[PDB]
Amino acid sequence: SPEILALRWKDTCAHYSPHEWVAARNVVTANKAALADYFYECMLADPNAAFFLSDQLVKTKLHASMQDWLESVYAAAPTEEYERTVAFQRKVGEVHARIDIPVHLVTRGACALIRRICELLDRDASLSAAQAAATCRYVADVTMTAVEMMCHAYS
Amino acid sequence: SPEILALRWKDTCAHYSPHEWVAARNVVTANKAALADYFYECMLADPNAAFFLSDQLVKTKLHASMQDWLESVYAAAPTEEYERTVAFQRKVGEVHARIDIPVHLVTRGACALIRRICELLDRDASLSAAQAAATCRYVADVTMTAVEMMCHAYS
Ligand code: HEM
Ligand code: HEM
Ligand SMILES: [C-]#N
Ligand SMILES: [C-]#N
Repeated sequence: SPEILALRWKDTCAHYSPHEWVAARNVVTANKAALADYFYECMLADPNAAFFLSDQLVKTKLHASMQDWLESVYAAAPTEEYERTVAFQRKVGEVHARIDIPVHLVTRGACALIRRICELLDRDASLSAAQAAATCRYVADVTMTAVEMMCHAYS
Repeated sequence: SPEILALRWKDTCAHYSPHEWVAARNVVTANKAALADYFYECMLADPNAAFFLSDQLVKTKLHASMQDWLESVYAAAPTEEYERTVAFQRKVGEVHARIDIPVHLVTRGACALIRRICELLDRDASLSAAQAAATCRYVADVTMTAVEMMCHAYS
């Protein structure tokens, strides 16, 4: 049930302060196109992943949907839209399961996004050392939570 | 093939310097029992996960195997034992797939370990701010890589 899954999201985010939620959301919104670019560079360059993707599908649909996915993940806690976000993650998971996207590639995708966001946070001059470190831990937690809910469809 | 998967591990780690490999491996070896404790606290407390675990199995087998798993992951790059590590990850994945461990719980497990290791690195006074930040990015990369190879069994 989405109401149950919303608690898991809420609890995970409640480990951090709104300052981490905002620092993460700002770096993601300012770089969402560049994050989509990096995601599809990594996937299209591997033939095992490129097997499931066309250049047309990524150009006209997925590049934009990835940006929307990122905005949704980092908006959930600040806008208190937990139930709606987990419901969306659930449906995204159902799409991947239906067409047999290997789960190991989804985890690699999450890994690539966590890496690039945390690299961008390290460069963010507006944040202190402790602020950035807290934000990077939150990025890993919230991205992994999103991907966990995407992976419910595989069981 | 493990030789192919070893390249993926090598490439992922080659993004960082030996200083990140060593800082990560030291915090993990010094806290491996405490990391196992946190892992099994999180799993045994959730009834959906506790469904697949007995207190006896964790006490007498898995608590020790989790410590061994952690040591293996953070030894691979420093000891250049890439092929052996990926081969071990592959077999660990086969165990979980055989007994239908939900993949979403494995990702949650990886998330819990990444969080606690990065929290311990933040507290490590022997590291500078940039050193810790680089090490935390490596922890997320290498843990996620290990879990990716565990998840090959699910496809
Ligand atoms: C964490 C990683 C991923 C995220 C966040 C993600 C995100 C999404 C989203 C939001 C959609 C919905 C698009 C639409 O149907 O409206 C989607 C669909 C899709 N994804 Fe992913 N995805 C991920 C991993 C992957 C991987 C690894 C592959 C393949 C190698 C893949 C291939 C696809 C395909 C083929 C569709 C269906 C597009 C269409 O036919 O509608 N995705 N993904
Ligand atoms: C990233 C997460 C995980 C890691 C690193 C991990 C590690 C391992 C390792 C190294 C083994 C081999 C033990 C042995 O057979 O020699 C194992 C087996 C096993 N794991 Fe996990 N595991 C993870 C996730 C999970 C989850 C989420 C569950 C269940 C909720 C689970 C339940 C089991 C069970 C039941 C066995 C078989 C024990 C026995 O019958 O031999 N594991 N795991
Ligand atoms: C999904 N790209
Ligand atoms: C596997 N505990």
